[PDB]
Amino acid sequence: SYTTQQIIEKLRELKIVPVIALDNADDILPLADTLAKNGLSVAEITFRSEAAADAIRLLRANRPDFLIAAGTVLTAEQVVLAKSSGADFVVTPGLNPKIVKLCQDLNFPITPGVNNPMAIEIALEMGISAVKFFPAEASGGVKMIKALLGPYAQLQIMPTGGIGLHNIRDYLAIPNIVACGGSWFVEKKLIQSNNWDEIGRLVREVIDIIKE
Amino acid sequence: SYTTQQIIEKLRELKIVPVIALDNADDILPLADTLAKNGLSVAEITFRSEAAADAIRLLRANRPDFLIAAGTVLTAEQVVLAKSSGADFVVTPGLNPKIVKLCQDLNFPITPGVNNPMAIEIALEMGISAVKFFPAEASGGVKMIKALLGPYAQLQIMPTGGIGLHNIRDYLAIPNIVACGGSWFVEKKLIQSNNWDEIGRLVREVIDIIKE
Amino acid sequence: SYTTQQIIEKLRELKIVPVIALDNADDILPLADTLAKNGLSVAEITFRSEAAADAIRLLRANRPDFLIAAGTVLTAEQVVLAKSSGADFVVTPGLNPKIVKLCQDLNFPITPGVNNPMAIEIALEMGISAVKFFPAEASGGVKMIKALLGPYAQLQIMPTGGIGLHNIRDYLAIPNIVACGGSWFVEKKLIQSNNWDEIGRLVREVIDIIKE
Repeated sequence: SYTTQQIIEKLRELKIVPVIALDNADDILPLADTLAKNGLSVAEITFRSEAAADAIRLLRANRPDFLIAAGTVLTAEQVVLAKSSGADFVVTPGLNPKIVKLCQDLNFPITPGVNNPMAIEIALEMGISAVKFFPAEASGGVKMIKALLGPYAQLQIMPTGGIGLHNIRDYLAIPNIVACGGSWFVEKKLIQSNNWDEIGRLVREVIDIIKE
Repeated sequence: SYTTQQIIEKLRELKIVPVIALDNADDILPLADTLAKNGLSVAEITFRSEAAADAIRLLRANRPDFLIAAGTVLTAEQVVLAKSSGADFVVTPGLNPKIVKLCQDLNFPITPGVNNPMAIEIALEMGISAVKFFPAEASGGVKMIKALLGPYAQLQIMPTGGIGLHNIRDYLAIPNIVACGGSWFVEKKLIQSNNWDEIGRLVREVIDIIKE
Repeated sequence: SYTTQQIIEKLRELKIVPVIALDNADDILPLADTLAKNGLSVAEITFRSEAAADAIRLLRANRPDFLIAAGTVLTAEQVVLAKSSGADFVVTPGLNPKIVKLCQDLNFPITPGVNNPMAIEIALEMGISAVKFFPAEASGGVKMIKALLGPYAQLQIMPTGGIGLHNIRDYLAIPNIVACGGSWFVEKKLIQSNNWDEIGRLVREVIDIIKE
């Protein structure tokens, strides 16, 4: 049971987080074996798919050490089920204060999404310094981030949205940016076709470009 | 009186809503005749004009089945006056929780405006799933809307701001987009000169473009 | 002591506000000197720098008629210290309702930052009509401002963020724009190397481009 800051530091070593949507929860086992084999033992499983909770539970049992996030959490029921399924922390696209307060009252780490100054100031008012920046590219990309970093100099940021091979290095060049999220290397059609080699290829490719 | 969901379904058949600002309230009659004749029996009368409430009243008396929205509603006094004037629903540029609650406590349909994830979360927390997206082009346009529809896949959106003949079809191609608001076919200068023929043509032009 | 409205009219005459980040408090005297000789008796001292309070106090004593703003104020302690040090008003990058209400409760003028309709409507609900627009360029610049001035036509705006010589005239051509904030003419390097002449040249350069 990692604290929020230990999770943040573990993400800082990883730098890229796969955002996984599944139609079939059993696909999480060969998928996670492929991610771990290629050096990424972390996954944000989206509640946009109904199979999310069962996948978190199966993965926790098979790989007790895997870093697991429940993503796109919008309701109190999802928080509760994310915690009992075994997730390590929660990720949300926006900041709904009842949802943030609930994770805090359950000692359940949460990285909420912000994209402007009002949202950042609500987060800082609730004791939160590590946030998701979403949607990254449509909200102004690297230019908006650098601008928000003038007055909010100690924010720890985790961007998601419109991030690919062509711009991941631009985001990772910024010291306050902890890690980026994306799904091009774990695309839904590749998971559905069980093409584990293509997935492992794309994983190695993003890992290489980052360490360039 | 129509419920909120019935109004959303009517707007979905119309697809384009005229946003009207006028100096002389009496012009709403020839203007609505011109809209009705050419296939568009709907109007959003903005409270940016002082002639707004008299125009809504006059129109409700002359054409009892016309769909009428009161736009730019920022105060409780305007909410109350829009209701007694006879408007079917309220439209707002942003989301003030006190104005939304009053409309819901008065059984008066309201489509408030948002442009980022924080504002969408508050709308969903207050039981609202049909929102105005404003200002649409300056907030990032179609690309910002598609990015928002990843996590909030059930929102029903009505874009306003920067919409014209050249981009109305790019917005209407997205399924969750109900209808768009626009003022170029009801330009103030044409209303000031009572140029009802040019208004009729512009309305027919957008209607045909959309059907294409 | 000036009221909030009196400060706004005072900024409407200056048109440009130096945003200063000092490492050494004593540098404020030679800086205030250069600025005051070249036509701008006004500064926004950031609490981003540890010696901000001493700088304001020193500057107030030496030139009691200078217009001083405490900027980047995020906590109640900062509000209380900015007032006892002698600042005329507070500038914030976003809008934290607890901070604004405390300034109003101490009769201390504040211009809070906004960049989207929801933040504007919270301001208006709090009786505020003069706001900082930040970060200006990254939020859509001149195009965002003009789209927001449609429904919020009485707003009084002060943009900051990406404002340079190449675009200050585009913002000042909008009547609701009171004055812009910038730091290129009082840049870090120039202060530390005590380049009072290079700074004085840039101040005249921007005042001239504005009045052209």
